[PDB]
Amino acid sequence: MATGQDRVVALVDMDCFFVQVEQRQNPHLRNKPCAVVQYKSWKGGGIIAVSYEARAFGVTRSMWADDAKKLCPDLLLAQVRESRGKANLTKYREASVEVMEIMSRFAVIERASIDEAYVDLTSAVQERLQKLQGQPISADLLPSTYIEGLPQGPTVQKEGMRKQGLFQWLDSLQIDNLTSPDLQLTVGAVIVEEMRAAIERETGFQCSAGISHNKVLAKLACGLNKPNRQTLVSHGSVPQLFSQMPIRKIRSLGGKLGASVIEILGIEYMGELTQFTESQLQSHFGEKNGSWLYAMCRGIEHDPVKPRQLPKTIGCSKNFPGKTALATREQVQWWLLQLAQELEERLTKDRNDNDRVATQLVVSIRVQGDKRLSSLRRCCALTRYDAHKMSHDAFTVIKNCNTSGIQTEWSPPLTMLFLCATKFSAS
DNA sequence: ATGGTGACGCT
DNA sequence: AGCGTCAC
Ligand SMILES: Nc1ccn([C@H]2C[C@H](O)[C@@H](COP(=O)(O)NP(=O)(O)OP(=O)(O)O)O2)c(=O)n1
Ligand SMILES: [Mg+2]
Ligand SMILES: [Mg+2]
Repeated sequence: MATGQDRVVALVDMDCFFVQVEQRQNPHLRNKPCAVVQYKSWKGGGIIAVSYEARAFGVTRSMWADDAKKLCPDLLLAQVRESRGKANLTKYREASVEVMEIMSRFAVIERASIDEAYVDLTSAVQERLQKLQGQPISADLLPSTYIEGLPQGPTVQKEGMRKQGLFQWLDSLQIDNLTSPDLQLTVGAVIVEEMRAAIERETGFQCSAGISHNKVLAKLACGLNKPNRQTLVSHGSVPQLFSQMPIRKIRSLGGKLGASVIEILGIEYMGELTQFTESQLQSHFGEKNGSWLYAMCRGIEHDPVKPRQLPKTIGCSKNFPGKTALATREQVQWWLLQLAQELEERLTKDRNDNDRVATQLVVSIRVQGDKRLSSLRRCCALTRYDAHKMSHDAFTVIKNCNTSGIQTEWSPPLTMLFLCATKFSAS
């Protein structure tokens, strides 16, 4: 029976990423409790990234900076750039490109977010194992690697524990067998050490990584020993790891589906799923989800690392909460123009860098009283990278929504505007 | 009043 | 197409 051990997959995730971008730029922020904040005026601004020094004080994301300062009076802050009246993330996108380009030298990557990429190292491992004629794997090749589940069986400090586990792992390895999945993961980890060394050397940024046989285990592994460490999760480690792993920790189960798995089956931990037949899981959660859960709780997943380094959409949005909701046509048109101007600049850059053009413009709004992320979503043709045309067109496709008799007024007021370019073609 | 991103499934 | 879920 298939054991889901055919691939070597890593997930690299940058440590407190936006903070590291700002600390590289401003040495005064290095090795300090510090956070990145967006929009100073309302409660000191919203925190969106937090250094590990600040995390020790209890500072978190989705905290107002005024409140964070109560937990950490010496907290240092770096502000997100604002342009055309809104937060602008260009600096972090550019830093992301630095890291993605380095990772791409080692293998084809799947960009999973601004600061994460999956890597399929199956081929690189095969070639490295051949150049490694015999040759045991030294612990010195794995200086920041944790082996999840080890040490076990018959030191009081972290690094001591890490080494004992690594020693047990390496001592047990079957280096004479090049088809051994554990051996393949170990070689994968050596390559990821090299990848992470290159990222830090060439950018100054530290990161963590997971190495396993699929994306979900690699992602889970990555978080086990953050920051600045990497973790190998073998197929064998899965039963003990999952036996006390809350279901919500597994990627895609952190929301309503995960909550329904818990409620419907009356379980708490990922490993408890093994008790159910594939048909039983499909009966509760659908064919796709059921099959996925049945395999995943056994450490098996087939979701491929997709060869994609570039985002498939480029979007610009702004919210206008509470009393600031947009109530005039002048207002709506001004802000659509602001969004369209940012989008134009990003699109033009994208076309020069990446030899493609977007062909569809998606416009989304939220009206006051409405409670969803988006109220109304409409698309139209994107034929010209011109901000005035795009903003004019967006207005055209959303002017239907103005239920107001007076058309110089806007009702109900708008609490969100969103412009997104999609459907890219080669150019 | 976290805000501003982005991928992908469903019908 | 437009809506919803899930994630950083
Ligand atoms: N809700 C969120 C989550 C992340 N981000 C941004 C800021 C983060 O630095 C960056 C990466 O997100 P992240 O990986 O979830 N956390 P971060 O890299 O800051 O810390 P780690 O826990 O990964 O060390 O995306 C955001 O702007 N809004
Ligand atoms: Mg990160
Ligand atoms: Mg991340």
